[PDB]
Amino acid sequence: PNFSGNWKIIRSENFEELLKVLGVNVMLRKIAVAAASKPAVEIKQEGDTFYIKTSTTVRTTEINFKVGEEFEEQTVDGRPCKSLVKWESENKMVCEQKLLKGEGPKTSWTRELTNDGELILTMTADDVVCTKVFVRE
Ligand SMILES: CC1=C(/C=C/C(C)=C/C=C/C(C)=C/C=O)C(C)(C)CCC1
Ligand code: NA
Ligand code: NA
Ligand code: NA
Repeated sequence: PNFSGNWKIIRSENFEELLKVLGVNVMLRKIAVAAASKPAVEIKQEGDTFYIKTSTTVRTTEINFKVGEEFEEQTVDGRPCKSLVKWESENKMVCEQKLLKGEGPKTSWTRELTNDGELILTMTADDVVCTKVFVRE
């Protein structure tokens, strides 16, 4: 597959519930959920090397990783973590995350290119799964 491109959101589910289980107060959540409903995503992939930029009106993240190599990033709520991405299947990556400090919900994410040309991002905290679906811009 090639994830490379600019991606636009077409569906979001369960992002408020995800932030809820992470313990974000309703007021800050409200700012976040609205902004996260319109994220713009740029991916540059060369083989196992990835750059992913996710931009919203309230927060932008930029990560560089290589599939199979540990790296440091932040959880969806900004907590520093170490992460490892692997290919779960041909067009699907899964990232497992461990907090650098302290105790917290177990978090992960997955990104998959689907047969129809879309991209599915999932983000999980404990049991709660957020799904966001994108199409190329
Ligand atoms: C403003 C703000 C937040 C916003 C988070 C957002 C907007 C996350 C968007 C995530 C997306 C689009 C992920 C795609 O991979 C936090 C950190 C929850 C709480 C602190 C204040
Ligand atoms: Na990430
Ligand atoms: Na994020
Ligand atoms: Na999944």
